[PDB]
Amino acid sequence: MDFDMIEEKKDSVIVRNVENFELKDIFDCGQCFRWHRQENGNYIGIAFEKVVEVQKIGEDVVIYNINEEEFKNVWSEYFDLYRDYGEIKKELSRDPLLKKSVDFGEGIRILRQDPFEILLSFIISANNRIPMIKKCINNISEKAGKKLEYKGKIYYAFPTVDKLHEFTEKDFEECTAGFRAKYLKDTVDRIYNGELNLEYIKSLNDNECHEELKKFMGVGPQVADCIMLFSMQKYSAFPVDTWVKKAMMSLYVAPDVSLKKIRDFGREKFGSLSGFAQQYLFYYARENNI
DNA sequence: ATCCAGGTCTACC
DNA sequence: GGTAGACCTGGA
Ligand code: NA
Repeated sequence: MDFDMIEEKKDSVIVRNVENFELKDIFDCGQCFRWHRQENGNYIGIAFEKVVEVQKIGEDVVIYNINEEEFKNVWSEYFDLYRDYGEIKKELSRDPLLKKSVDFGEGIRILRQDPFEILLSFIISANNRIPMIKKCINNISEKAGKKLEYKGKIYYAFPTVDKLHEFTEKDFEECTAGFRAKYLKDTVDRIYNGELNLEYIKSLNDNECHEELKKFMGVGPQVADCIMLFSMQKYSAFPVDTWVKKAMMSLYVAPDVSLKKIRDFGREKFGSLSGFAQQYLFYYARENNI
C-alpha cells in the first residue's frame, strides 16, 4: 500500500507516509468531474453521497469530513491506496517513450469511482469540453440529488437511479446535456428496468465488460474504456480520445491510423497497465497542449 | 467565422 | 469490418 498508518481526528483522518499522491495530478488528470481546487490548494469533492476535502502537507494527506470507519470501507479504496504506484511507474518507465509523461504526472492515482455516476458522466463527455461536462454533472445533481452540508455551503450528491429515472429528455437538456440528453434518458431507463446490470458488468473480465458497456446508447469504445477503467478497475482499458490520439501519434503511430488501431496498439504494448499508461499520456498531452 | 473539445450514431460500400 | 455527415454548446 502507498501509506503506512492513519490517525483519526475529531473532524478528519490523517493518512501518514503517503507516496505517489499529488492533488493536482489526481484531480485534474481528466478522470473526475466533481473535485474543485480551493484557493489554498486543497480540493473539495462530492462522491458516494459525501462531501470530502483533501489537503496534502509534506508526506501526509488530511481527509476532512470522514472518520476511520469511512476511510477503511470507502475512501482508502477510492484513492486506490492499496496499490503500489511505484511499481507501476517503474514498469512503464522502462519504455523511454513513456518516461516524460510518467515524470510529469508522478502523483497520479486512478480513483475507484461509482459505476452509475461514471456511466452517465462519460456519456456526457463525448465530443465535449471538461468545463461543460462538470457543469452538466453538477446541474443534474442540483436538480435531483440529496442535500449535503459542509462549511456553510449546500452541496448536492449525485442522484439515485430512482430519482434520475424521473428525468425527461427535456430535463437533461435543461441541465445542458445537449444532444446527449436522449442517450442519458435511454441509459437510465435500461438501468432502472434491469436490462443492463452494472454490478454484473463490473464482475466481467476486461474484454467482456467493455462489450457490455457499449450496449448503452452514447457509449462507444472510448467512453466504454473510461467507464471500466474509472469505475470497474479494468486496467487493460486504453481510452483513445483526442488527447491520447495526439500523444500516440507523437510517439508510436502514424497520423493516418484509426482510433481502433491506436487502441489495439496501446493495449497490446502496455497490457494490464494500459489504463495507467493512458492516464499519464492524457495528462501530459492536455496540460502541455501538444 | 471555422475549428475543437475526454465521440458516438446513422447510413452505406 | 471500415468510413463521411450530423450533432448541443461555447471558448479561442
Ligand atoms: Na453504444
